[PDB]
Amino acid sequence: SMKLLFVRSPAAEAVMKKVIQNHHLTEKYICDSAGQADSRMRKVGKSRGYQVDSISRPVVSSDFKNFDYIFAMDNDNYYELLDRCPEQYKQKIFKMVDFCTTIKTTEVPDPYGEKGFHRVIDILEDACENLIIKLEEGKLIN
Repeated sequence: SMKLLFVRSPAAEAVMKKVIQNHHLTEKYICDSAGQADSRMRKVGKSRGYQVDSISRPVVSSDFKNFDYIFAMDNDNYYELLDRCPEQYKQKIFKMVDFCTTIKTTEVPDPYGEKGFHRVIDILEDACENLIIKLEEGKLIN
């Protein structure tokens, strides 16, 4: 199993799970998140086919060892993660939006209007669809 950790991130996990299930790769990929989900995000996500239901847990050190890839939703998580990450694992850490190909964004935005919840899911659909394509081709390179 390839293990993906998302660190807005309950939404990332839910979108990525659905994308994996669409390509029938559920046996090959497990998703998790870290560091009850927003009731509005749950409603909106559900209307677009995504089951947003993660118990919000914290990133711990063993996550850097246990997961194969770790995806930050914005730039500040990204450098925070790197600053925290053992040297040997630093290559596992990616920005989510680096997988976008049609939305021209530099971070996943924090949703504040209510179109804001849709915009987060739009960005995640694009990035997650491309991320699964890349994961299937081989090592993630960036």
